[PDB]
Amino acid sequence: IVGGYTCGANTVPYQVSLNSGYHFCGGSLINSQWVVSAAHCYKSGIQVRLGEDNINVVEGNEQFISASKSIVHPSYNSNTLNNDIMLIKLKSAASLNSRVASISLPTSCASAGTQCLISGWGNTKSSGTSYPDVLKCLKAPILSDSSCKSASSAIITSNMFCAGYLEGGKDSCQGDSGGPVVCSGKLQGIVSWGSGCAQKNKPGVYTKVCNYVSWIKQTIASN
Ligand SMILES: [Ca+2]
Repeated sequence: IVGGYTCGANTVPYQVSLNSGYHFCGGSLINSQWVVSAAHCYKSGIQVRLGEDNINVVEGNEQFISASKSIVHPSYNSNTLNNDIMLIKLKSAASLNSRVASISLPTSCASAGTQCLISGWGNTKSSGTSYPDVLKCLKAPILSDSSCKSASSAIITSNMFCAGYLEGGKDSCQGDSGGPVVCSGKLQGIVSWGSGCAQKNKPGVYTKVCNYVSWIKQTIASN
């Protein structure tokens, strides 16, 4: 997250960190046994870390659980990043509490102008690299479709939406991928991609979760 602020320990109870000897992506807990993240974050040997704040020190409240299976969307395209969504089933059910809670799936899509909260342990600099120890937060509005399509270099599909600031300075970034975009208490987006980070006229692009609710439910129910 670039230009964001320190969230505060466990204030984002649904935030997850995907780990393979190091933090490589974020995710969102949607129920005691399932996490939603980005398909481009797929990898074998994933350990899910819940209740995290400082990802480099054990502070208490953390729950480390191995992934028993990762389900990348069948129509995911690595070239365009269309359908950049993945479901991870935990080997064991997480112990839900005040610091580890699930986030609700949307019943309808969010409209332009809606304010949302994006979070993660990704790069905090537009130029160069600097990874934080603690979870970062950023409030950003969903942009209109016309502005989204006019500013994006690559193709923006109906399964994506833009969020952020056209003036630059505030955006999600490398390492935040797979993370949550929550608006009105519902998970509306997944950090997917962008052109650089916090650049002028280059807002972040996210996976539009409201288009995958049925798929999420059907997949979880049959696994
Ligand atoms: Ca920790």
